[PDB]
Amino acid sequence: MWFFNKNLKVLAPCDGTIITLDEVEDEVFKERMLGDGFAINPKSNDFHAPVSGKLVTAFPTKHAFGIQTKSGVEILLHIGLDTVSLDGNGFESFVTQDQEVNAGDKLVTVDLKSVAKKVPSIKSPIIFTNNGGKTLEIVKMGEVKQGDVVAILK
Repeated sequence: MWFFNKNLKVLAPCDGTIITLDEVEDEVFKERMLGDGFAINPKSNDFHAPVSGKLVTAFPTKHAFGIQTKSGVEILLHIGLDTVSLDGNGFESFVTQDQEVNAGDKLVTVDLKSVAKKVPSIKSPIIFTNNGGKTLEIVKMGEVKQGDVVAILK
């Protein structure tokens, strides 16, 4: 239900642990330069959409996915760290830019084992590049399953 307010539920795109941005080894992320949110220690390979919206941001390199909900708030899923460097290697995407997706849809499949050696970190950031409703009332931390609620942007 919705009563004088609508919130945004964010799911986990893979299996693993939700950790904080401060636990991310990258100035841009850990410092929240572009926005806030959290991260994930991918246990699984499949990364799924955290919400429903338009893949407004995608790339040939397949390492980062931008989804814009009907509300305009944009959330960015960014697999690991430095992954742009890989020129799309180990990534098998299933989406294209401008595509509309449903939360829990698969975005891509990452060769985590491979990628994990090539880059500084596979810890994957989830940031809201644009909100307004800029409050994460709750971020569920700890061990999660893909498709679990993990945060509320209320």
